[PDB]
Amino acid sequence: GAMDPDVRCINWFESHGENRFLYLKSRCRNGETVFIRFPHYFYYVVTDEIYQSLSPPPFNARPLGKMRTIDIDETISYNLDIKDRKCSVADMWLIEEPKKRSIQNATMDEFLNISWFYISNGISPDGCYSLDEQYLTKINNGCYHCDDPRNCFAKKIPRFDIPRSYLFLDIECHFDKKFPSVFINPISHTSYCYIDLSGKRLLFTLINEEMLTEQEIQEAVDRGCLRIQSLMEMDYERELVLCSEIVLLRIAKQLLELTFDYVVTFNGHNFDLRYITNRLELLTGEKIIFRSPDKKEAVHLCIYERNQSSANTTFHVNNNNGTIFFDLYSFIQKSEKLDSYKLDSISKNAFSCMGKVLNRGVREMTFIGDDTTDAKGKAAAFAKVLTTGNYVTVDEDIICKVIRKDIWENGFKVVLLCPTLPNDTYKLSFGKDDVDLAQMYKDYNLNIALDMARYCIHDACLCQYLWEYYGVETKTDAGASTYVLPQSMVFEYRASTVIKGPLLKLLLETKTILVRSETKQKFPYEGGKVFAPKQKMFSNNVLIFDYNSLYPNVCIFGNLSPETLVGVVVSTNRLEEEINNQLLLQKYPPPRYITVHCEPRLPNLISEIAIFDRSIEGTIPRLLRTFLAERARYKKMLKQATSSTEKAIYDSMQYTYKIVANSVYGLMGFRNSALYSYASAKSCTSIGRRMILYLESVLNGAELSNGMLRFANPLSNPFYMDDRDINPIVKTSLPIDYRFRFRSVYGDTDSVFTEIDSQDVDKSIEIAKELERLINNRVLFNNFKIEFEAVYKNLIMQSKKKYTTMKYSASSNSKSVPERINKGTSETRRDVSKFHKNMIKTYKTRLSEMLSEGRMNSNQVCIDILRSLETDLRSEFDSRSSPLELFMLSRMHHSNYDNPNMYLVTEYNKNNPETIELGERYYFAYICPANVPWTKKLVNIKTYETIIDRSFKLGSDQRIFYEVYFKRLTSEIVNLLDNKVLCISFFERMFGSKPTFYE
Ligand SMILES: [Mn+2]
Ligand SMILES: [Mn+2]
Ligand SMILES: [Mn+2]
Ligand SMILES: [Mn+2]
Repeated sequence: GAMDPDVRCINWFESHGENRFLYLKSRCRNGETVFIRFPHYFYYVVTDEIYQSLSPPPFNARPLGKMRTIDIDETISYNLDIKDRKCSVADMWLIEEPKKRSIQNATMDEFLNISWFYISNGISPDGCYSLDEQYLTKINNGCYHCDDPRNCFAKKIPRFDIPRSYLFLDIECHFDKKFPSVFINPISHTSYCYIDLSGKRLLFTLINEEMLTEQEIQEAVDRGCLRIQSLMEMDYERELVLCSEIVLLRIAKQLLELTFDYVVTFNGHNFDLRYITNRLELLTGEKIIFRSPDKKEAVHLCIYERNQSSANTTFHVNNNNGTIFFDLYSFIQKSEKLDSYKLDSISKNAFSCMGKVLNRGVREMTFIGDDTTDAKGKAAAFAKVLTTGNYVTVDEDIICKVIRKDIWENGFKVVLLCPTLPNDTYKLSFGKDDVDLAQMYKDYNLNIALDMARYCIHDACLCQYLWEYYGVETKTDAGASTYVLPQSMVFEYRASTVIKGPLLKLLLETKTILVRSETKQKFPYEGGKVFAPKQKMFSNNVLIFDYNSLYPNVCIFGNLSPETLVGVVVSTNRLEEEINNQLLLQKYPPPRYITVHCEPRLPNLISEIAIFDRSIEGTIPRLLRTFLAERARYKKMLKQATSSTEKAIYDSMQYTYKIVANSVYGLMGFRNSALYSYASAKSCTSIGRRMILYLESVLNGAELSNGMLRFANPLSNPFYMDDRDINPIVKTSLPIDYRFRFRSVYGDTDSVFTEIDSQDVDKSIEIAKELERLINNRVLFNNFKIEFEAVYKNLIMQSKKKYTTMKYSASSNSKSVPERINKGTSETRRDVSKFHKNMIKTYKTRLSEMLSEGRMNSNQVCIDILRSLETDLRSEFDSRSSPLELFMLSRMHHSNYDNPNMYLVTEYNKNNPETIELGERYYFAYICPANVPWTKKLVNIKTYETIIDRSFKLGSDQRIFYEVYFKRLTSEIVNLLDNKVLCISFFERMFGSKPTFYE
């Protein structure tokens, strides 16, 4: 009977007919769901003078107050004759119109209608409300209409928790050589993971009958599977069902038309759903049909795309029913920087745990994980994935099937089909079930269909595991709140669009409108500035300091905004440059104005100087100031809340404010954007770069002796003269006996790395904490602060992208387990051989000791270690004492997509008693005839790849083709060195080739 008036908004969505509306989907405290319909309007902002003129009057209008409208067009000046920026004030009107309308000079045109709805009616997209039933009339069951949302939604109330419904799905399609085409290839499996409002999980997979033998189908039935002849006969409590492809497809249609809250896939929008839909249209006549919650609009499922050059394309479903069809692949690309976006990689990273060993031998290891073994509930997370996972990865390398599993709420005991090297502990990774599908389909029988079924249900459940892991639900709500957007639009729309809501709110609060009355000239701030460490290998510890949100703070410091730009003053020669500078300093003095040297915009200009008035806070800095404040709030709320549901909400809010803040720098240089300002963007780049150089200049050559830190330069504010004590000799609270010396070793857009002549990590942390304090209190100024993140022992670094170190964090002490940090790399188990590993490990240990002598050029180390390499290499090529075991490499056999490796294994099988079967792990080496001398040409090495089995003995008339292994080894060694010209000389002489340098 009676509707519950207490609702929590969870999505908003539009119909698009000639007769169009806005719809809300909300959830009551009980679990009932209320859809509410609102009439659509198109909003326009006009001046009072325009309002009064309007041909027929607008449907409705609310005044906005007086508002300053400002010309933000950017102009360069060749002298200091800079005209004031055009500014007018007028009473403004927000007008509502049911049909689109062209208004000759309407302002605020960039902002979205949906944003105006929320702002105007005073409605938060994710809020909870006690609806005033007085303003709702019913129209279907469950669906009401609201002509007056302002009054209906007048009583906002605190957040209550709600349950939600999910369908996670994945499908498998047949193929042999080409990528599956809908016209010829059938769907073989469809797997579903349904989460009910109760929390109950339902797993079911439909297998396509038509790809099995009548005898096999009956075997499946005999074994436990349900066979069905139509949609009508489907029992959803059966985990395995056999049916025709047409039935399977009809079942998909029925599920996809249901009003789940979320339908979640990994690349389902471009593949899985597209395929189901087209295949259905082919085999029967049928479409998949979504309907608005009042049944007024129906649409056929049609996947559409959205484009965004900086770059990628994303795919979206057009359902008008309130369901959020959400693709994890698209999302994980937008919101994470990763080397792989394959699902096995993303899962490997997300789901790992530490495994203590209980049994050994046979071909079966056994592990346990729990709170004792890794962290609190890291094993709980792993154990949830194990419910459906069938292959675990041991120690980054060993893929190996599960044989049995015991799962409880906090830990897992798992037994695995692998080799044996049993230490007390090992790392366990998850992800897919790895297979060769192409072969599975070629040989397809019942036991393979069931295998694929288990593989497929897991890829679906990975979507629910990753959805929990990335906190998508709460991020969606936080997004919707902060961006002033429907939940469904939060990760669909691009960054230039999501910033517009909070910008609009700011412009309204500051009674300001920004108008670009001109075509923007073309140029962004592209430059491609990438940063090279002073040396690669570090004997000493390295201290890591991060600026705090540098670019947000730079904009705040300089008050960088299109409308606070007084002007830009350019010069083509030094006379103009000097005259202009001396006039600049007279007419626009600090501290009210800041003047910023930028890279000049034209090639004939020798200087470009942007001048900003700091007296009246600019739009952009204030936007950022809000975002940092809001983030700060939520970080506190995060620590004061204790319910893990609440922790998640506040953690998301906090994240959302980080992201939107960091979007701003980019948006200032993106031409199609509401925050575009070439000068501001360039000035921001430039001020930040200067802050890096200032910090570096002060620390590079700095020493701590007695109680005093002797900064290497005076602590002068780099932009203008300052109240602060520039004295670089500074009292510290460290021990008098301490004597240390600092070197600026690397620095980038926001981070600075400082070598200290010391290996004692406990002291290094003591000192770095003091450095932090003095940098923040004496070196820096205004809103510029650094954190001391960590100490880096045994840094070996090529760039910020490729580096390896042990990391003692700021919490850390001398004797807690570091964090091994590897980045960018490609090797381990048979990618590289034991000869190589042993040689790299020695040449590192010899080289780190060489840097602790202090006696070196770049060259005296470089000459010394390359003499050593020749001597060891020529020695092994002569003596040949090293076993073949040291030169063996491994590889998995599999079918094509690789091509010469099938020829390698085929011919081995075709010529030898043993067979290397199609998922076996086989060994090989680079072997050549003994009568080949030191070779500096090269061929396709693939000819000297030689399968080494148990009965292989090295010919009396063969040798290990040492050159292959040597060339690879000295490549890795010269990339540790610093003298480049000496290394290239060596490598052309020894190998007749020019080396790689990871740049
Ligand atoms: Mn898939
Ligand atoms: Mn799959
Ligand atoms: Mn930090
Ligand atoms: Mn066989």
